[PDB]
Amino acid sequence: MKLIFLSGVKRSGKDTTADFIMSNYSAVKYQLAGPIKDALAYAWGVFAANTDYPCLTRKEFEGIDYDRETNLNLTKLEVITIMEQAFCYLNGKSPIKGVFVFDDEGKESVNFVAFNKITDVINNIEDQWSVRRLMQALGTDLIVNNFDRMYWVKLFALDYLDKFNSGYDYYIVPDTRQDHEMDAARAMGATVIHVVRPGQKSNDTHITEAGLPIRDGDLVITNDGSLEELFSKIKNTLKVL
Amino acid sequence: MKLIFLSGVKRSGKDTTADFIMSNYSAVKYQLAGPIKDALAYAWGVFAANTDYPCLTRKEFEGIDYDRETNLNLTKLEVITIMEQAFCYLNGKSPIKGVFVFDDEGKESVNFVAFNKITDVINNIEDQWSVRRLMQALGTDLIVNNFDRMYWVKLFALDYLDKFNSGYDYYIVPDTRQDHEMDAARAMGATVIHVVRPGAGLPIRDGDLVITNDGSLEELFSKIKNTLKVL
Ligand SMILES: Nc1nc2c(ncn2[C@H]2C[C@H](O)[C@@H](COP(=O)(O)O)O2)c(=O)[nH]1
Ligand SMILES: Nc1nc2c(ncn2[C@H]2C[C@H](O)[C@@H](COP(=O)(O)O)O2)c(=O)[nH]1
Ligand SMILES: Nc1ncnc2c1ncn2[C@@H]1O[C@H](COP(=O)(O)O)[C@@H](O)[C@H]1O
Ligand SMILES: [Mg+2]
Ligand SMILES: [Mg+2]
Repeated sequence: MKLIFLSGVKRSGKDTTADFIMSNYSAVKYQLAGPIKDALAYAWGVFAANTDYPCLTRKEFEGIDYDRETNLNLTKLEVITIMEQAFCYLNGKSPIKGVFVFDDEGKESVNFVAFNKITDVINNIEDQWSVRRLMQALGTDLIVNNFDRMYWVKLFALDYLDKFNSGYDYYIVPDTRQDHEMDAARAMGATVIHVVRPGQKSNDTHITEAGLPIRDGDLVITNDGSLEELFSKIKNTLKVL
Repeated sequence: MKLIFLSGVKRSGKDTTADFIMSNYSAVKYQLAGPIKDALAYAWGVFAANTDYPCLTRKEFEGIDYDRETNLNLTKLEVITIMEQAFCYLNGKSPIKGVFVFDDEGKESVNFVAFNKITDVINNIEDQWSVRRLMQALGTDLIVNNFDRMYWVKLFALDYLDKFNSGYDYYIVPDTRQDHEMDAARAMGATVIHVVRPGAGLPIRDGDLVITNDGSLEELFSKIKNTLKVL
């Protein structure tokens, strides 16, 4: 099995490569942001539970025919509430450094110190709450920035370890957005492929919306033409490996 | 941080190699069996409390001025409760596939299938229960063979990633004893270094480094220094 980490800003063609590979080769995919979406979909269902709030499922968090920028009109309090349930869920996948979960009959809650950082981080955010802003808050503003910088790479490793000895030719991680995550991928022998559109950028100011450095060893597919030309560049990059 | 997995049989000089590196370089060390002894020591205190049993600290589980070959005279029934407690300890580190721990008023317990699975496994162990056997029972008869082949490597993966930005030059895992675990180690980018004596061990695959311990300690030291130079 070969471990491939793709890198590319929004609309660079990185997403097309990902899809080209998944359908023309024996490949298994792992999204670093997978568990983030899972944790939110579970937290939502718990929040919106017996409310009149829109029912948002995993498919909506996946953005499948749902716009994730759609303002959800949430208050910082609701959001804190959601973030706390998301944590309870995740703590169950893999322990988050400094978080404990307590139970009061189906009512899970995080320890005060962790509840306090969530509170503090959220109160400082003045953006509007979209499915997209909640993903960035959970993943980056909270977890990476304040609890465990390597948490999403860690859940990745647990998946990889269950899968490396299977019959797939490739194992693809398409959504890495932080440099330190690329660093771990590289330490682990991953082949990093950057899909680049000559002089281009993604409209998001999040650091999860910016472009990662090409370090040596990194391969690069320059998407400066037709789609057929992208497909050839991809077939030829992979044949190299 | 260079990830190194050491391989070698008893007396090959593999342990001497782990020591010399720990002593001479910026390195951190991780034992795949660490958690096994931590959970047994945890599950022990809990059990040997109730009873009129000896006191086994984490320092004896380590074999620190204690013989782990020693028979503790345990019933298959006490071994099973011990094991169920160790599973409760472990599950808090990383979920063991198909295990759920429920609190029973200051009594965590494992779901019934996991519980029964432990019962059947412990029930066919016709050996006498020493510390050394509790470790294999826990580590291999139970977890590796019946719950998750890769569970001890998973725990390593979590600690390794944690120490990732720590400024250590090497991360050494010296106690792998199973080949499937070395495969996992190679899938994570580890360099495998075997320490062999001239004239039944883990296989030497292509890409693995081999240090032949054929001379003096100091010749062994020199081979190590030059091997680390090349990674
Ligand atoms: N890969 C990754 N995504 C993150 C991280 N922290 C937060 N995210 C969020 C921000 C993105 O807009 C979102 C990606 O969702 P998606 O578009 O479905 O792949 O995940 C992180 O550490 N890594
Ligand atoms: N590396 C490794 N060690 C294991 C595994 N299962 C059990 N062990 C234990 C049994 C040995 O007695 C022990 C070594 O402990 P020690 O003597 O404290 O260094 O490793 C396993 O899957 N991998
Ligand atoms: N190449 C060597 N030359 C001389 N003594 C050695 C050599 N390698 C190992 N030793 C001895 O072998 C012992 C056992 O090896 P080990 O437990 O595998 O580390 C050590 O404690 C050393 O004193
Ligand atoms: Mg909950
Ligand atoms: Mg317990």
